[PDB]
Amino acid sequence: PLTALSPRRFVVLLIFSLYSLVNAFQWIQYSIISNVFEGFYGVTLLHIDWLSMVYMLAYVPLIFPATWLLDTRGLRLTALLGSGLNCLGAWIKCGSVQQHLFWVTMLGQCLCSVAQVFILGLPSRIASVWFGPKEVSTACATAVLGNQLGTAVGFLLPPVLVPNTQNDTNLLACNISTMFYGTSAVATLLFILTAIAFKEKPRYPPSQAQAALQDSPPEEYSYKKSIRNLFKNIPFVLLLITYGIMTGAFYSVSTLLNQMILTYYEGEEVNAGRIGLTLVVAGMVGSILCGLWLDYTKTYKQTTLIVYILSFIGMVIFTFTLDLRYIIIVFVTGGVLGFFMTGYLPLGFEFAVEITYPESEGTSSGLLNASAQIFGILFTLAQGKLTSDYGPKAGNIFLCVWMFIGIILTALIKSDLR
Ligand SMILES: CC(C)CCC[C@@H](C)[C@H]1CC[C@H]2[C@@H]3CC=C4C[C@@H](OC(=O)CCC(=O)O)CC[C@]4(C)[C@H]3CC[C@]12C
Ligand SMILES: CC(C)CCC[C@@H](C)[C@H]1CC[C@H]2[C@@H]3CC=C4C[C@@H](OC(=O)CCC(=O)O)CC[C@]4(C)[C@H]3CC[C@]12C
Ligand SMILES: CC(C)CCC[C@@H](C)[C@H]1CC[C@H]2[C@@H]3CC=C4C[C@@H](OC(=O)CCC(=O)O)CC[C@]4(C)[C@H]3CC[C@]12C
Ligand SMILES: C[N+](C)(C)CCO
Repeated sequence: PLTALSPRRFVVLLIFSLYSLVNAFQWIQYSIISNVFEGFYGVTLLHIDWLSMVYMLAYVPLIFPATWLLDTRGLRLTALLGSGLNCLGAWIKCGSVQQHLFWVTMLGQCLCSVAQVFILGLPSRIASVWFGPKEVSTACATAVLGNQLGTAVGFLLPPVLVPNTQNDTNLLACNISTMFYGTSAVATLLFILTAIAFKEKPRYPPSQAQAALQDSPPEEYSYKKSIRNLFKNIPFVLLLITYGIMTGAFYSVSTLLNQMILTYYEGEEVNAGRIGLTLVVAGMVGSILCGLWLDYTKTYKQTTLIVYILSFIGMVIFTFTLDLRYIIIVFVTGGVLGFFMTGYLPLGFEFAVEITYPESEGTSSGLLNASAQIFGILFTLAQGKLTSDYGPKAGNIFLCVWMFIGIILTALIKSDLR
């Protein structure tokens, strides 16, 4: 048919990549300065850990209903839901700046968590709907890098924005209010932009395949049947477990970074945020490089196993170098660990998608993300308890053992797939 490329696609790609980014920020704003919020609200570190774990807890039950809603009602409703929920959560947080109003900020974080469910799976759908065959992969990569950059900014900003001033509660409240109001204003602007500009689909089909998909009549899809068939697929299950372990380890490290660093270095919250930013940026660079390598070679199993082993080595090095009382070595080890660990996620995701070619990409993506969230919750809880009881090294060694198990599982996966 007659297919054309619409300029609005770029706007559609930009606005999403922005508000998704904001969501990622709101995920890690509390954790990076978790000590400050713990002092302000008079709560335990477990409360701040739950502020991060609410995202993971909310994603798992709502992912598949969200997928059904996206399929039935289109892209515009999902985008509006995500942006509006993020803005509402930010506004709720804005009113939670008091020593006795932790539940209000928890409600706001829950709103942002529910928003996330409408955002994570949107990249591929937007790229297919609005971009031609050559630009689909680049658009999806940019969309995911948006969330990764949001996590990096969530690492970097809060430490600078909110200094640790427990002596002066009023100054702490003022700084927290400034951060919350800035985030809420950005979220409101992004929601307004999404409402004004975001559209269901371009007037022409971006690609011949998308044109055929539009022409093809809708077909009922049974998510339960697809999930059952996927679970019958043993290599897919193994890859799911390994990817979940890796992503949960990343989530736990991100959430507990402040607790680990503050144990050995005092008054280094800004440097903790910088270390998190270095981890995320090295992860993005490694993701790009590993994507190029896999596209050039297409060796799913070999590259996956090698990257898993290197990530385990980096995690062990970080574990046994954290307490050296030198922050530069912490920077370097965090950079290497982020490189290898985060560069793995796209590789494993593509391997899982290819392994389950007959099955829909949406179901496999949702299962992978749900496994990641579950492993993140488990690792966060266990590692936080271990760090509190015995010290960061215990939880780090626990993560090392889980990464070793993940390597063993990855090696077990049997597939000649390219
Ligand atoms: C609507 C969707 C997003 C689900 C919402 C779920 C949350 C509202 C729940 C899930 C788990 C809950 C947490 C589970 C465990 C704890 C530990 C609990 O700690 C104690 O009671 C002991 C505190 C101390 O050590 O003094 C305080 C509540 C809290 C943070 C809970 C707060 C509410 C949470 C985050
Ligand atoms: C990675 C390992 C460690 C955990 C894997 C757990 C999964 C098997 C769970 C996680 C989320 C679950 C889903 C969450 C919500 C729903 C919606 C629920 O919808 C209904 O009740 C109606 C379905 C219909 O219309 O038939 C059906 C089960 C399902 C797909 C669940 C099936 C089981 C899932 C995929
Ligand atoms: C796949 C899953 C089921 C494996 C789970 C294994 C855990 C139970 C292991 C992993 C890391 C272990 C911890 C690693 C290091 C330590 C420090 C150790 O410290 C000591 O008191 C002795 C050493 C010293 O003097 O420092 C006490 C045990 C503990 C908490 C270990 C307890 C057992 C842990 C949590
Ligand atoms: C996708 N994030 C890393 C932003 C949240 C995990 O729950």
